[PDB]
Amino acid sequence: GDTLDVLLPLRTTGEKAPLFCVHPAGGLSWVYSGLMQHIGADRPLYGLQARGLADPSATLPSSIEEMAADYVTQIRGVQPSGPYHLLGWALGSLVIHAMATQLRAEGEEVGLLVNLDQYPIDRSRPAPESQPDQQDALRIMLDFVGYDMDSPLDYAMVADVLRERQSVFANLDETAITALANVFANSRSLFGSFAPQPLDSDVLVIVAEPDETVPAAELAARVEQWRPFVTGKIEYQTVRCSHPHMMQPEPAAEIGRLIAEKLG
Amino acid sequence: GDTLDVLLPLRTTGEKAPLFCVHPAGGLSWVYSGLMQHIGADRPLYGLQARGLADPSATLPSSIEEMAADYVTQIRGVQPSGPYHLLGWALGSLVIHAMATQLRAEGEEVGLLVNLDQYPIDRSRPAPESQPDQQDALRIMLDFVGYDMDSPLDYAMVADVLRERQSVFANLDETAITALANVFANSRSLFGSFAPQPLDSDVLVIVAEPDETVPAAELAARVEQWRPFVTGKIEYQTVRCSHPHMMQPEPAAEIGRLIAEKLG
Repeated sequence: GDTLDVLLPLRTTGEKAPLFCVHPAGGLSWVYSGLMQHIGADRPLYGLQARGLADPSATLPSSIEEMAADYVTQIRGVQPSGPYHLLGWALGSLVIHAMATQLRAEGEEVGLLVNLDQYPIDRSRPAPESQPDQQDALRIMLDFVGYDMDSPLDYAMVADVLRERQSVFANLDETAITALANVFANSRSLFGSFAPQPLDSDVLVIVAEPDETVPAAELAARVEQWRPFVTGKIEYQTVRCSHPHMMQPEPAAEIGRLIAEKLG
Repeated sequence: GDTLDVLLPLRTTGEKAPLFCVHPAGGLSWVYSGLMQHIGADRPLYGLQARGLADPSATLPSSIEEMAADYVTQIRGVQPSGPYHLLGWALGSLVIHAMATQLRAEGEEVGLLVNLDQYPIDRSRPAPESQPDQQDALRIMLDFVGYDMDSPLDYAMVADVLRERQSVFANLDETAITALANVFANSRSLFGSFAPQPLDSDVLVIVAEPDETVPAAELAARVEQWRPFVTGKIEYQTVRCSHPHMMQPEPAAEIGRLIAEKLG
């Protein structure tokens, strides 16, 4: 069916402008469903999913800018105008920045911008800390169908669990599994080539920080790493979880209610 | 077992200096077995394989410079002196370049440098054609056990063929198969951060060119792309195959005999 489409219709019904959510390195946006309960029931909600999944013969984007332009066209087949509201997670945030750059430069209004715990890259000697991690990409997948993390992940395992827990992932075959790994390999080469342009909007970073003994200033200083690319306001909010666990029910509820608060 | 260890003993017997072959992006060096028939039977042959295979708990190298230092120590525990003979294929070639500068700067003698169809990277907009391709990494594996290609590849298939055709790949589990995809993901983020230093040694490039209507000057011009990193001589030789097919019997015979000829 339409499991692996580039445009993922989580909820088309709705009066108010839609919120577009772009995938992490992994490339699937089904994980963003966890916001639906907490963002306005009058809000459409669209996932954006990597090329190379629905079609493994497809030439993957070779730049985040190319990827972003792909996704702007999709969200604009949904939304012709209005304030486009963007959410990303890890590489997604790198994508919505380019998109909002692209929209702003072409006269479109960019509204809400929500970045999920992703910070700028030294393309000099790229940090593994801030570069996409396969096990996290797996942990994000497992969380989507609520696997109990208290039991070194592998694709075959994540698959059967997904294949079983949600039967629109049944018929996700050994082809797709490799296209998942192929798409994720591309994410990392998209890190450390991408140089965000300055963005004249306000943005909202969700800081994933499970250590409550971490001083608040480091949370502001971490988020302020975006200052060469934002001349608007840089607002930030912390969920109490590690990077791959942000769509778990607690952070997803904190995140989703925070998205609604502003979109209202 | 010893299947996925960093130092792969393809042949330990031999009084003459050993040849060290570093893996492609895929990370496995078993494919270099196909030279054994054509390099002198008095020549040790060692494979160098990626960390994170034998142990998927390992922290991968974050730079080719670091990976190269890992492998230099490995090849130095085999040969402590003499002229160090390096072969690489795609990403491996980038790695033997780094090792060679690392040896040269510490007074070691570098001898034979054989680079298999890999050319330097624009780190600003890295070309996907000179970046490692997942399907190519799988075709390299299929070839190792001589799969007849006249039939969009997936990991689970490549593994079963390896599992059957060669029983030292039995017990190659779903963990390792993911560890392969994880190792290959690291390969591409290792491209485009690697800035080779100048190398005062002679290098020999094998140009993969399956199109014979291709003029000869363009093959010298292609190889000369290494000129900012080789102040010593740049010799080249063309096998009539594409990039992932370079260890098939025909090209492996040409390549192995060309290695012997020089080492004699």
